[PDB]
Amino acid sequence: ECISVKGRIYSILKQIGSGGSSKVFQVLNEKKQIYAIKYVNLEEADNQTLDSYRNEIAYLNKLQQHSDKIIRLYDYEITDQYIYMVMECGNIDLNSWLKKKKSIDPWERKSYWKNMLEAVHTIHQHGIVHSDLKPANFLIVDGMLKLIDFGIANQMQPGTVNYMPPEAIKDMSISPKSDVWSLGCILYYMTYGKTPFQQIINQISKLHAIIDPNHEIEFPDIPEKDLQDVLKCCLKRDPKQRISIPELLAHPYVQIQT
Ligand SMILES: COCCNC(=O)/C=C/c1ccc(Nc2cc(N)c(C#N)c(N[C@]34C[C@H]5C[C@H](C[C@H](C5)C3)C4)n2)cc1OCC#N
Repeated sequence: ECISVKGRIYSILKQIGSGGSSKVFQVLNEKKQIYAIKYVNLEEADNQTLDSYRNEIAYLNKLQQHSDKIIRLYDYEITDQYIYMVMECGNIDLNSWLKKKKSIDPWERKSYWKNMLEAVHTIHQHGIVHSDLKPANFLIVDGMLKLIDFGIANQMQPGTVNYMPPEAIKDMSISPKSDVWSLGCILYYMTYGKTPFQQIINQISKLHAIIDPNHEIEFPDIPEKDLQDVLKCCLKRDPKQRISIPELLAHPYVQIQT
């Protein structure tokens, strides 16, 4: 019914998501303004997963000043029992938006890709690599994409291996380039309606398909030949050959309108 956070009451409307021991609510303040509270339950959690949330919050704070493409954290309260994070509510997560609309607008797609690049770039500058970027990681706030988390704390549902970079699958016997791949897979979805490996059902085969160069990824021709080069370059299996964020920010597809 009600939640306190640093001397401010918040009335719960609905629940949006749930995870290991966390919940994301949609709440109203006294002035009937809409927000989102991330609630975490610490009473049950390991010591190596308590400090994940500590890092998550610390970095979420650190990075407010540095970009408006990072989700806004208004205020937070943290004990040994719980965590409350007052954040933006927004309209919809990107994962739930790729499932709703079938035909994606080119102008809107570019705009989102810009946001994504900016947000990821910003975190890359402060030495963080979100080694697990999904569309679930982005929120829409009035036609503007915003990054929700840095993939330090555990992910929530309202789990796929699609966006996983080859080098990560190879790391069984991190680089900023790993996020470029994941971003590649996410822009692919926004272009060809699916991820570059969505059709493959078996997991051990799909992982092999990820690392196997002899598996060639299809790039069907598009009116935007610029978008095609981006993904092409984002999905290079060699992280040394893959395109960087700063290169992508200097790319025709981001910097030039039709
Ligand atoms: C079974 O049906 C449940 C789905 N309910 C909905 O209608 C919500 C979609 C939604 C989804 C997210 C959202 N905004 C936010 C705002 C935030 N500040 C955070 C955080 N942290 C967040 N995180 C999640 C919550 C759920 C689990 C995951 C993925 C996604 C849904 C976004 C993290 N989402 C606002 C949203 O819009 C609310 C409305 N109407």
